[PDB]
Amino acid sequence: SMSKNNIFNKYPTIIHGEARGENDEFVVHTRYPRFLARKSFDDNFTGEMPAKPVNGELGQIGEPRRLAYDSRLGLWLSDFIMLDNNKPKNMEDWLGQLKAACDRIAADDLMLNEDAAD
Amino acid sequence: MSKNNIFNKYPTIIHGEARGENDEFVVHTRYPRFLARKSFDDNFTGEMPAKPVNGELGQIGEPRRLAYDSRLGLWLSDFIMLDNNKPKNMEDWLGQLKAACDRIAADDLMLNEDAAD
Ligand SMILES: [Mg+2]
Repeated sequence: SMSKNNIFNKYPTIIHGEARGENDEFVVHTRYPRFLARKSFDDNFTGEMPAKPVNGELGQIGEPRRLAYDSRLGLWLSDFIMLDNNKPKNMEDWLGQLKAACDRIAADDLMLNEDAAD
Repeated sequence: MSKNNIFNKYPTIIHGEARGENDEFVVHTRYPRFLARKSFDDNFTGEMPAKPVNGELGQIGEPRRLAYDSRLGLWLSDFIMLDNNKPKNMEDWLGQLKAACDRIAADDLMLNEDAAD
């Protein structure tokens, strides 16, 4: 929806979520491609800002195979729900845009602890 | 329908924050599903209310937009409904939205308590 999308654009691009009773966290991406995702951490996760820029990978996990994002730094993005109803005209470009957004989300998450420290 | 079920995989109430904003956010993953902005009055205390949260829905600003006033300093605004269907009955839709907003406001009040305990 163009109307709905215009309302989405009045939101910050990356929203970090939490829920009572949950150790997993959450995310909302309000710019195209829009989605809601579960943000989870590996046991070894540090939360530290990395020297290199975030370069994750999109892939399939589990049985049945489901789309997941591996930040390669302990952060995972899962259970994606797309908030745009249009189907992407080109899939390869959609995967690239989704992966780039996930990399942005992971780096933004790493900024959370630093901000709290300062 | 199929997107609604993946919504069923999530907790009912999700509390959000964004870098650079003082306003907070909420995602309601049960019907009626939406994303909203959670804002606070200057004098908001966050101390648990003696009586149950009983907010009201109404219209604010010019042009008039739907907003929820918890009556305890918490506001929900800029509602983006995540269900595509239009409700058959509007006043029952408003009642369900209001009930979800009261639950969201009480859950937000519980956040501080949780951090203390
Ligand atoms: Mg497995």
